[PDB]
Amino acid sequence: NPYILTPDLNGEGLHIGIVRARFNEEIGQAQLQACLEELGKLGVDERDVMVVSVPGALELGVALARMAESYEFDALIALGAVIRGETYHFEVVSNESAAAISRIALETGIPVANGVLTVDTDEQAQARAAGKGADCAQVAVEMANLAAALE
Amino acid sequence: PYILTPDLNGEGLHIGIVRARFNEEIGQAQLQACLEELGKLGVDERDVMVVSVPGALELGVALARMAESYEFDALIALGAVIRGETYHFEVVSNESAAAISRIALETGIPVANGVLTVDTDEQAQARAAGKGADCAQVAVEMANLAAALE
Amino acid sequence: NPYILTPDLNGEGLHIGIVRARFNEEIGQAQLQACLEELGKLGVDERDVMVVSVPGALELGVALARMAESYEFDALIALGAVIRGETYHFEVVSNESAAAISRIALETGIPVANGVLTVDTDEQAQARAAGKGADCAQVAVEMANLAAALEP
Amino acid sequence: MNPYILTPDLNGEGLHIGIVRARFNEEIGQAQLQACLEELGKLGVDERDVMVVSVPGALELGVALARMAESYEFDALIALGAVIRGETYHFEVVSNESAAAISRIALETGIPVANGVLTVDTDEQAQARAAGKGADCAQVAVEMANLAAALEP
Amino acid sequence: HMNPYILTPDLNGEGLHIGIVRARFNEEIGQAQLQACLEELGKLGVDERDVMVVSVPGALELGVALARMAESYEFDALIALGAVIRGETYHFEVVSNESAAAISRIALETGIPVANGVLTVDTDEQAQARAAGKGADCAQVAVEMANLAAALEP
Ligand SMILES: [Cl-]
Ligand SMILES: [Cl-]
Ligand SMILES: [Cl-]
Ligand SMILES: [Cl-]
Ligand SMILES: [Cl-]
Ligand SMILES: [Cl-]
Repeated sequence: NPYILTPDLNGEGLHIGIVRARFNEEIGQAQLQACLEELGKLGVDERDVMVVSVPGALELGVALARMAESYEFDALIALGAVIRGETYHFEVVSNESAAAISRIALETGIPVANGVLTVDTDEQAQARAAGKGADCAQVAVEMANLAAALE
Repeated sequence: PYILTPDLNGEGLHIGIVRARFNEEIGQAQLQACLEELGKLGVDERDVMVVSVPGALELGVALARMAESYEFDALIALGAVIRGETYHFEVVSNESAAAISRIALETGIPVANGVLTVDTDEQAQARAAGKGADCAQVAVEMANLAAALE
Repeated sequence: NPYILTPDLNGEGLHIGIVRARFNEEIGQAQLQACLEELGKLGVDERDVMVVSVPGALELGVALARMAESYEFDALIALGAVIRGETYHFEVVSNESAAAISRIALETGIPVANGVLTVDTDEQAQARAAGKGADCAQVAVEMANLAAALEP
Repeated sequence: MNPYILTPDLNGEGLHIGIVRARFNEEIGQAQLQACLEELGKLGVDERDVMVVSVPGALELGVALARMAESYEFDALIALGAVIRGETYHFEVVSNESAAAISRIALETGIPVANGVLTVDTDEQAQARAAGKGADCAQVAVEMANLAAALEP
Repeated sequence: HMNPYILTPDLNGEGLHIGIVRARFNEEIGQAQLQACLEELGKLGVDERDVMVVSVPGALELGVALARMAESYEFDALIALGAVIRGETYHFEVVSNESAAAISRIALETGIPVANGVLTVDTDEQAQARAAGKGADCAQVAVEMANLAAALEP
């Protein structure tokens, strides 16, 4: 019987930062609403959440990095959609955006929820946008509280 | 040629566990097999900590904070990445493994990679218990191997 | 209604650095013309923009890095085209050039627009050159302003 | 042109070599190591200057080589083992990460690390390459250890 | 319109110090590259007394050599030569990826341009067709980029 930390989905008093990659506009918009309502449903106050926008997923890294450095946020959320087109640009954007999100969380200690879809079709992104947005709100809240522990 | 001999001895070691809950049943089977093997090696139930994160992408931040505290001789990563419909499988598989590798290299804390990267739920089920036990065997040996080399 | 920062596409007073990988020259030149024209439309002064060129995408990293380190530029732009040929060289050039662009922006804090095409055919590069050049101007301007809001 | 051309130096005399062996695929690793030590001695390395360690798998090579490199007790390091494709993407994960760690350690500490980890599709391919790969890693470690010493001061 | 400052390429090797590392595996290919590379370097004005040439067994060993040479800051630019030719195993992908990543990483961290002259092809026949051209190209890249770094050092 080992000491088992229980997940804490209690947004009360957490400061959450959100960055939305706008490309595939309709997809990003659906994610954000599902994310914000779940944040409020989880206990996050509208006054403790900031939302910013970037043209595309490759620009997420520089934005999320600056917010992590401010240390004003307990956790961050990355939103957006990369939809396969005709070229190897899909694999590049998918790899680099995911790696940057991963790297920021590791070096600054600020959890970053990876809500960036990497899909083949608009239909796949539409089916996942709202659900993944809600999941990203849950991941940010739990991982922010998990970060406060272990400190 | 001096040949360091393997040392499989939990014996009072503090081992940290992070479990990605996605594909929950798989993670629980790994954790059950993992703790059982840890005790079989001599790790005290009060000296091993277990933490949970939603998915494999959240392992990096959890394992990282635990490693920096230097409270643990070795770490264990558990969870399962099962191929679905999208390139998300390759992303989660690559980044989760890269973080586990990176935390071990930079911090000196060995991290057993118990994250399955499989194509089907059936493959994860066939391997869950075996890989959980192996991560206990790797975590114990690598914690001890660090001491002979520190 | 959470505080929602709105995009700022106002180039006025911004200093932009541009690095153009010349291999597949016609594509790089089309991107540069579309990029500069869009920069001016956003309010960037022609006297505040520097343009340098390198033989290929693998040489972008070292040039962009020195420009970022000088901290003379609010944002940087990488232009060029990697077109699949006969060998794994395509995957190597595409991966490493993109990875360096990401790493420079992450570590120095200066946004770098990734305008390097990674395509299979010359026709694909031609169809995308002008749009990607102009898009890189919009990304550089917007992200330079976005960085300023978080700098203090 | 007649530029100065540094010539390879394959004179192990007095070199201290560290070895880390991934035990998974047992027969492959020892066949590599026996071939490796035999070639090291043929190159002039004394048996008293070589240390040998074992790890469960290739993914644990990185942390072990890292502790040895940080000590700066070794002129060059060698990583041995075999990754044989099975049924899952695990083959690519182990192959990529283990090689990347070997690469990163050599760059950051300046201590060359010979990459002796095979990445093959079948046991038969691993067997065909095991013996040659042990010897090749000895020639790489000795030569690259001396090349670091030249470029040193 | 927009007529910004356009720094123009400088292909004048005169007074540049170039370091070269040649991965010997596939000997004939690497040597064909080196001769084409030295011949082009001299054509650009680089003195044979300002060029150093070193050797490594393979591309996986390029990184550690190039890194030590770059740290000395005795060289205005570096060149990596060699060939990785696909065989029977995933070793081709590993060697191609890691050697290229190290070459890229050294240029970023030290500021010393490193020309990637490592071919990554499927057949010896492709390597033969490219050896001389890439050797000459790495001479032009090293010279031009050495001068471009100097223009940005101020
Ligand atoms: Cl950072
Ligand atoms: Cl807009
Ligand atoms: Cl940098
Ligand atoms: Cl290190
Ligand atoms: Cl030219
Ligand atoms: Cl370095």
